[PDB]
Amino acid sequence: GSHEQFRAALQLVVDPGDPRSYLDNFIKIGEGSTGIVCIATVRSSGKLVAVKKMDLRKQQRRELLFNEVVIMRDYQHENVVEMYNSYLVGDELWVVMEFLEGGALTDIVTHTRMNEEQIAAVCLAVLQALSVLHAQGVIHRDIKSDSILLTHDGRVKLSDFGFCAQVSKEVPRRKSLVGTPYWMAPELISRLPYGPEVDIWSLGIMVIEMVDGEPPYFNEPPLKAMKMIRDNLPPRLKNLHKVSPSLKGFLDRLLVRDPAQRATAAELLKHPFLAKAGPPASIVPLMRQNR
Ligand SMILES: CCNc1nc2ccc(C#CC(C)(C)O)cc2n1-c1ncnc(N)n1
Repeated sequence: GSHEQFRAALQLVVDPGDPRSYLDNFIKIGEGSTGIVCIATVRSSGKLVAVKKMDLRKQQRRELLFNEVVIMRDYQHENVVEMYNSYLVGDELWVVMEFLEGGALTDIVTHTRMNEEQIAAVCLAVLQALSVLHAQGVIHRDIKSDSILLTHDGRVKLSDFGFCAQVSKEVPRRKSLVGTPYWMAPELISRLPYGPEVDIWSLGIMVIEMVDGEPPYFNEPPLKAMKMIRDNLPPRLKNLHKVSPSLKGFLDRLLVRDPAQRATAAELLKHPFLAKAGPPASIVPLMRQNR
């Protein structure tokens, strides 16, 4: 009944029907937290959408599938990927969403060197999303360059809420070992009760990606890296001398070991470093087709 129960539960939240009957010409474009992502054409209108597809039978933790469709149900923000609908297709949960044509930030940080104007623009956008998400008690729990998608004109959206979690008065903190190792907050690796603060640390690591091209310890096996994150001082930038005093001071508010001292998203929105933030157009030349 285990499988049948998850199906029936999903059936009670997803939209009715088989979306395959309304979509043409599927093209696989990626792989996320809990399933693959494809784009396709909405036949009636000619518009392109993306679809995340999560097989119930290939999950380590099936209850994660509730995250996008329960926690993130009809969530709307200029810096969050817009989801349209969800469906149950055989054993797969499908989430139909807008197509972000600029791809992911990962492709940018692995192939180019962002300037601080571009870095600030990305941070500002993510912090705006996080302040609102955190205000509602949602923790993303997998902030990294992979989770950042871009429009053609350089606007930035937070993506892949497959691992997100809800806190509340009754569940003030989460405890589960969730994330991507190199980006994990120290308190989360130490298996202490944690909150929204973990997203702030992870953003700090994403800043290190934007500067160094990869998170710290990236060439170590993941378990060793987590041990190193857990036990050592905050990671240093390899290219510290290429970073302005403003960027450093900003980053120093993020990579704080003690989560109680770590700046919050709302606090960070006031940081002087973000005044440097360029417009959406500044990001454009970094994209693959433009470089
Ligand atoms: C870089 C490949 N594209 C891609 N990978 C994804 C993984 C997870 C989610 C995701 C997710 C949710 C928001 C359902 O949690 C979305 C992904 N996308 C992508 N690419 C272009 N447009 C769109 N919309 N998505």
